[PDB]
Amino acid sequence: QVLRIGGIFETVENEPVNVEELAFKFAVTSINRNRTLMPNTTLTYDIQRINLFDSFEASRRACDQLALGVAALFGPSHSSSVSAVQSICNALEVPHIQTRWKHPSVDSRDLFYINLYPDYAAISRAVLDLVLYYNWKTVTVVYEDSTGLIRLQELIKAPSRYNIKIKIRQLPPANKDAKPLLKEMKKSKEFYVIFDCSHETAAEILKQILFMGMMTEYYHYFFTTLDLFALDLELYRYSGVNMTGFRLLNIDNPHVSSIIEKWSMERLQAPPRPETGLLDGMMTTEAALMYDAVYMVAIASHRASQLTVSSLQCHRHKPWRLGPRFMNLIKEARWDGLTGRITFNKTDGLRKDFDLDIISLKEEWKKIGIWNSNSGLNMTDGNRDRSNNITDSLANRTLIVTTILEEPYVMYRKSDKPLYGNDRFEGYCLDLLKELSNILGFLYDVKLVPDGKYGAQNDKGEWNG
Amino acid sequence: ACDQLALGVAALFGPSHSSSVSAVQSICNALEVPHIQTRWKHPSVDSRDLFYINLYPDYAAISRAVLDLVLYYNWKTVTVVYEDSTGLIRLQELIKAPSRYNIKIKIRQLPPANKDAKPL
Repeated sequence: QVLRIGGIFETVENEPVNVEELAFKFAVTSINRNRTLMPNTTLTYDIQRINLFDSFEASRRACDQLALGVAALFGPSHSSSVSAVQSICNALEVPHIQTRWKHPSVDSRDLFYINLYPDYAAISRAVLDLVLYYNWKTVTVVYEDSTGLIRLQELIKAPSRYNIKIKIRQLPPANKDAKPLLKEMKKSKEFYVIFDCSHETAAEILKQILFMGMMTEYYHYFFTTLDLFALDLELYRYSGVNMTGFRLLNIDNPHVSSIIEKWSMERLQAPPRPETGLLDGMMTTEAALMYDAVYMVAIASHRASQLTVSSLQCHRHKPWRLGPRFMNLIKEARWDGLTGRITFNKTDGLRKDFDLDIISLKEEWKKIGIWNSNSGLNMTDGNRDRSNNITDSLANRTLIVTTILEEPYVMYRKSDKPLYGNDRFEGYCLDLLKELSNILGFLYDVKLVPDGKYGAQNDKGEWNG
Repeated sequence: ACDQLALGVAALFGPSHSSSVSAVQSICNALEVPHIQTRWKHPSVDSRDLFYINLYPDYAAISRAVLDLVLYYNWKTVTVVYEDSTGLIRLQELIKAPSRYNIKIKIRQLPPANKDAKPL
């Protein structure tokens, strides 16, 4: 016998389609190849493509699919349709699998609504733990959407029991609105900034800020994005940049590698796809967790009995027998995925026991610690803590030096020819620069003070010079 | 909704809860018929709908009103308490204000059990 699985995706159709359809096909083909899971049954599916929005058409497709009947449904990807989809699934006792976060049903939790993605409050206490490890009492966080506070709510509660002070900013829709805000960031000196935003924005956010050039060793940057590899990788700065973030995609266990590079070679064999800046060929979180959900379907399937096709109406309310048994057996589904260890609490279908590996840039990578739900911040690596005889990053910065005219420290050289460059002067200071550069390599150029004084107060509380 | 459509009316009132309001809007704009909403509904931030009739006051207006009052009374040290993260969607910009100014703002949260809020 064969198994029927149905999936509907709502996406714009005026560019090449979403890639998770291809990932789903790859997963089902791969499990069809392997007979070590289930030899007497092979997965079969009908794929349906519809334009996004217009949840009425989604209801029509749901009726068409239940006319055939399957064991689970994938999609839709918009919150509007999924409400009615879960309502009808509860009406017909059909368990539903989803691969994207939606607004949680706190008024009444549906028994049939199963999602595999780390929670926003999960990221919230994870970032609580990491900021407490870094012991900083002044940080600035900024988001772009009303759901970002759902990710950073416990950071908002942090002052209620700590001495932390928070500087929260908001990003208005469109990528042209960050230009004023970064100017105010110039006006007010802060170095501890958090960008709580989707990964699709992070590429051009980094591009813009490097266009201004605010990444220096003065600044420490952290993103709420759970994948740093997928983002554009231009950060090979010899100026020193503090970049930190999460990682959930496993890279070790060379079987996992074989999976990731077979995906990477199957992506490139197709004609190139234009992108916004994100590197194409490496795993994305949504498709990886969808792959894990396909394997959830498989592990649910091998213990289930033979499939029985059913004919029903979306306007009818007669339950179908096997829905409860697949729901119950899926409730105790346990496996190890690309995102890591998967299990479900016995009170909800939300994913649990999440893996969050912090990863930082220093190879212009390294293990520091992990976080897990059954404990706190597991500090795995204590770091090797290198110290160098000469501490400079290959001397790739022009030092800004401001000076004034005073004998014998600074004076014009005795010559009758026009003066140019950084050698229009001489003195003890220029010496100090030359031996410091020789002993500790670094670049600099001379600038004159526009004021012409050392600096003093004016009774206004503002210094000068 | 199907029963009302079969019966035939000019418009639909409610429901109070937005969970059913989303579906009501789905059917109503399926055949493009006006529907009026009673209170706040989460705006469609991916698609545009011209059938959105909400008479509930805007979050932006009340937020700018309260920032106006707090700036008028000119208190430089204030605190704010909110029932949950859902609360902050009304007062985004009150706590954005110390960007242009220097208000020392303090933030705390109400638990789901408000009958015993004596600790906080």
